[PDB]
Amino acid sequence: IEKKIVLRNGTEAFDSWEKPPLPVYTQFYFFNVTNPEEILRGETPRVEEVGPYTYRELRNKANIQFGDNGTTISAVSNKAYVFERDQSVGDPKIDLIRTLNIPVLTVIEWSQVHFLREIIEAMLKAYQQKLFVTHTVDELLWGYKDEILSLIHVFRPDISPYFGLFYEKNGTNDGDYVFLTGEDSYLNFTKIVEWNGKTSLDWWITDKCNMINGTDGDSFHPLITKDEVLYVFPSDFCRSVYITFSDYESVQGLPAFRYKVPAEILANTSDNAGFCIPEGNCLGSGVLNVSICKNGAPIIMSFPHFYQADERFVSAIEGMHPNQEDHETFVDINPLTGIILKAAKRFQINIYVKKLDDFVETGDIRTMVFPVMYLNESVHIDKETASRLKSMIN
Ligand SMILES: *[C@@H]1O[C@H](CO)[C@@H](O[C@@H]2O[C@H](CO)[C@@H](O[C@@H]3O[C@H](CO[C@H]4O[C@H](CO[C@H]5O[C@H](CO)[C@@H](O)[C@H](O)[C@@H]5O[C@H]5O[C@H](CO)[C@@H](O)[C@H](O)[C@@H]5O)[C@@H](O)[C@H](O[C@H]5O[C@H](CO)[C@@H](O)[C@H](O)[C@@H]5O[C@H]5O[C@H](CO)[C@@H](O)[C@H](O)[C@@H]5O)[C@@H]4O)[C@@H](O)[C@H](O[C@H]4O[C@H](CO)[C@@H](O)[C@H](O)[C@@H]4O)[C@@H]3O)[C@H](O)[C@H]2NC(C)=O)[C@H](O)[C@H]1NC(C)=O
Ligand SMILES: *[C@@H]1O[C@H](CO)[C@@H](O[C@@H]2O[C@H](CO)[C@@H](O[C@@H]3O[C@H](CO[C@H]4O[C@H](CO)[C@@H](O)[C@H](O)[C@@H]4O)[C@@H](O)[C@H](O[C@H]4O[C@H](CO)[C@@H](O)[C@H](O)[C@@H]4O)[C@@H]3O)[C@H](O)[C@H]2NC(C)=O)[C@H](O)[C@H]1NC(C)=O
Ligand SMILES: *[C@@H]1O[C@H](CO)[C@@H](O[C@@H]2O[C@H](CO)[C@@H](O[C@@H]3O[C@H](CO)[C@@H](O)[C@H](O[C@H]4O[C@H](CO)[C@@H](O)[C@H](O)[C@@H]4O)[C@@H]3O)[C@H](O)[C@H]2NC(C)=O)[C@H](O)[C@H]1NC(C)=O
Ligand SMILES: *[C@@H]1O[C@H](CO)[C@@H](O[C@@H]2O[C@H](CO)[C@@H](O)[C@H](O)[C@H]2NC(C)=O)[C@H](O)[C@H]1NC(C)=O
Ligand SMILES: *[C@@H]1O[C@H](CO)[C@@H](O[C@@H]2O[C@H](CO)[C@@H](O)[C@H](O)[C@H]2NC(C)=O)[C@H](O)[C@H]1NC(C)=O
Ligand SMILES: *[C@@H]1O[C@H](CO)[C@@H](O)[C@H](O)[C@H]1NC(C)=O
Ligand SMILES: *[C@@H]1O[C@H](CO)[C@@H](O)[C@H](O)[C@H]1NC(C)=O
Ligand SMILES: *[C@@H]1O[C@H](CO)[C@@H](O)[C@H](O)[C@H]1NC(C)=O
Repeated sequence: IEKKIVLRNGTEAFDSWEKPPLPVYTQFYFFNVTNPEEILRGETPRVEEVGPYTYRELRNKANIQFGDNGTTISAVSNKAYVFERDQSVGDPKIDLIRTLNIPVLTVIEWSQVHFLREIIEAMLKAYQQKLFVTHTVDELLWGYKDEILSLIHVFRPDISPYFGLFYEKNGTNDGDYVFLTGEDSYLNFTKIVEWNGKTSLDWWITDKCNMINGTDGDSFHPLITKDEVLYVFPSDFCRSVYITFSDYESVQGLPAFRYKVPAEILANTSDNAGFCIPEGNCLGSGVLNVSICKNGAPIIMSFPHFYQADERFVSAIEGMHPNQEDHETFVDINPLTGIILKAAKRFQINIYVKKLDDFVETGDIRTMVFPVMYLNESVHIDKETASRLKSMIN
């Protein structure tokens, strides 16, 4: 019965893997900074939440190649974002948001450790730059031209003048994956054996932290059980995470197990100590330093409103109001199929900010992990895809 779900050009699992039937949505949430100058002079930051802005993902797998014997498959996954205005607050082309000036914050990082050179820091003093900027929502995620980057682009053309959170992530696959089909065992269904041609991460300080575990997270192995733990590799998150069983749900007419991301994942603990790039020093519970993943930028990952995290971070930034129900990330999956009936996946992007004497752009600013944006990656099972799926046996 389990044999029905494998990835091979005959099965229905494949056609639904190749072109996933269910629509998937990402909603974007920005924190609009209230007191920019007051922040620079050392006062507590205060933000206002702005969102969502709704984009429907267009998902198909490409460059599908076939296994050693029958046991492996490899491909890339192209996701594109199609904006839905009526499910969003406004038109992100018009709508404005004020936050940290991120492009300059990285080159400043690039000043202190030299990923490009210090002393071309000159461009910073030649052209006045602000640590807080205003750009349309469309601009921050889909890209805009920065004036510092534009100059630096002249001396070294490899660096792009364009900054964006999601810049050039429309329509493109991340990474080359090779995947384990269900032939050796169902348990290995859509497991990640290797990514980008390397089967491990080189980013993290220990052997265990650097492992690539489990599925990409958009599917699971059939015949799931309440006791076990499901590993997931979120490429964009720069590491692998697992989920623990929470409660029993009924989506549609069908059973589901609710798995959640346990607070342990981003917490400060001796198992997690490798996620500190300096070793013996990491920032604390509930935040991760994802810098090496992103071009040397001082970018911190956290859950929305710093949920599942030390509350000293929550205190530092006004307007952070973490609650479980909204900011948790959960997966409701069908025990038999392992198919995902409903889920919501939520990460937050933070930027590390501190006063530097070498740069007056930073003023007297407090040392803190500063919220820019978080997102809900969500999926719900349609009511006629429910019953065709509920048509089993056979
Ligand atoms: C989130 O996560 C991020 C990563 O994911 C974190 O990012 C990390 O942040 C830490 C913060 O501490 C940072 O560590 C620092 O690194 C500094 C940079 O190190 C490199 O550069 C220096 C200096 O470059 C200059 O080197 C000499 C001159 O000093 C010259 O010969 C060089 O060519 C170059 O000079 C050139 O430029 C000038 C112009 O400026 C020209 O005029 C000149 O002609 C030259 O062209 C180097 O010394 C370093 O070398 C080390 O590392 C390489 C790696 O390959 C080794 O090969 C090398 O042997 C050496 O290794 C060891 O020596 C250093 C000696 O400083 C020791 O620190 C250590 O034992 C090394 O293992 C690098 O090439 C660095 O300067 C700084 O250290 C300073 O402060 C400490 C304070 O204790 C002092 O003791 C030192 O003496 C230094 O003054 C510190 O180590 C990481 O680099 C950074 N990593 C990444 C990947 O980003 C981020 O922090 C995190 N965020 C949060 C919030 O947690
Ligand atoms: C993707 O992720 C985002 C963010 O997590 C979700 O957006 C949230 O959606 C939830 C519902 O799924 C919203 O929750 C509702 O908020 C309403 C507004 O509450 C305000 O008003 C009350 C007092 O009236 C204040 O106390 C509060 O602080 C707010 O200022 C509530 O009225 C709703 O309450 C109803 O449901 C709850 C359920 O617990 C009951 O307790 C209530 O009695 C009542 O029945 C509810 O709390 C939330 O506001 C949304 N937030 C944002 C930022 O948009 C998306 O839903 C999620 N999924 C998708 C598909 O987008
Ligand atoms: C996030 O916070 C920032 C900072 O508070 C905020 O940016 C500001 O938005 C307001 C609009 O909400 C901008 O004010 C407008 O500026 C233009 C250009 O000068 C004017 O034409 C506008 O005047 C009209 O405004 C009303 C109608 O729109 C009328 O009452 C009025 O008579 C005029 O017709 C208006 O003054 C302001 O320029 C920006 N400020 C900065 C620094 O960007 C942003 O809107 C916030 N985002 C969200 C989603 O709330
Ligand atoms: C991301 O790329 C996709 C793919 O082109 C865009 O989706 C299309 O957008 C056009 C509007 O220019 C419309 O025809 C539809 O919304 C999409 N086309 C089809 C055939 O579905 C999407 O607009 C792009 N988004 C951004 C932010 O660049
Ligand atoms: C990847 O998976 C391996 C095992 O599947 C994890 O290693 C285990 O970590 C736990 C920590 O509680 C230890 O008790 C086990 O002894 C470890 N097992 C093995 C075989 O090493 C590893 O931590 C996972 N890493 C990531 C990043 O998900
Ligand atoms: C699956 O369907 C037929 C089988 O020959 C073929 O036209 C198609 O290219 C196959 N696809 C893959 C990825 O093998
Ligand atoms: C696939 O087969 C079984 C199922 O878990 C296991 O013993 C084996 O190690 C799996 N292969 C890989 C590469 O994980
Ligand atoms: C992280 O944990 C270790 C051991 O539990 C502790 O020594 C260190 O102070 C902690 N740091 C933070 C920021 O919580």
